[PDB]
Amino acid sequence: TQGVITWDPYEYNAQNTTLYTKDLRDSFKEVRYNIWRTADGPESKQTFTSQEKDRDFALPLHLKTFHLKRGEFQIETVGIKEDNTETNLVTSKITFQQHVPVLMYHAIEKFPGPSDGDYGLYVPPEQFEKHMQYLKDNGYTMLTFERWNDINRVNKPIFITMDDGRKNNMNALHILQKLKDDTFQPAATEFLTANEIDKPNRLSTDDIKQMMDSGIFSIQSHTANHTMMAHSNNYDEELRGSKEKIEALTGKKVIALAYPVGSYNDPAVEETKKYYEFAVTTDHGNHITKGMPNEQYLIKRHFVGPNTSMEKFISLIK
Ligand SMILES: [Zn+2]
Repeated sequence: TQGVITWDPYEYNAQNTTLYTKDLRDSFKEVRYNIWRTADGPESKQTFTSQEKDRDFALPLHLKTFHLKRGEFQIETVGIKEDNTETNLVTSKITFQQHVPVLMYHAIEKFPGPSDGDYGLYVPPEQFEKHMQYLKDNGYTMLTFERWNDINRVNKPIFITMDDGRKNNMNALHILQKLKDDTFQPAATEFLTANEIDKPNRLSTDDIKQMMDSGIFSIQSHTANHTMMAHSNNYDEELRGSKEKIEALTGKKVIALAYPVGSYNDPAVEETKKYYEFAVTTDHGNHITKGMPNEQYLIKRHFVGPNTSMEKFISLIK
């Protein structure tokens, strides 16, 4: 209950910092740091002692000691005076941002086409189950934006997203429901294009109530009319109106957007910012929180489709 823990600024992808303890009224000869990874968690713990003083008990921390695993780390400090008595100083948290892949699916059906959409949109149910089982077999934690803050608090975080709200997405629910067990708790996000709800080949209101009632799905916005936002300025109908339509259906808060076609620019982000906490793109790559401005409205996603080999799929979620 005494003092405060500070550290040296680092960049998002850095592996090292020097953290030091400050503002103690009593005078100490050394400080002991008890540090552990929130995910692993307290049972895994490592102690480092800074006999180093004059420089506020600086400690050079490098993730190599933690095997370069990343995320949130907890720090407990205890001060040892000239008399060898011990005093509990303060608890802190330091975070080293972790990469999170976000997979973009669309239809979970065998291609019947052309019909609705191109072949690239249609992952057969068997392929999708193989992906989901792989995440089950390799200890992935599936997250949605209600749990955004946990990416640095869990092992192997991953977001599984689906765009458009196509009716064959109920096959995805069943696939997830059947893999649901005491060990594996699945979560996914569905982005509805609002004005297509209860249209042919789109999820029904009952479809959504079911997906919502399983505890697996987060229901979010895909715009009202699958509009390309960089080329539109009807923000009100497409951003705000879409959100309120879904919200009036679900009864749950809508906080995330997925730009149709991946189309966006600065004015559309500034307008998205007014109505959403997160927005997701089709920009290729993993997501990392780098500290960039508005970066939570430009989240990078991976395209997964019928021609995605398992080997490549695996390379994506590495
Ligand atoms: Zn779409």
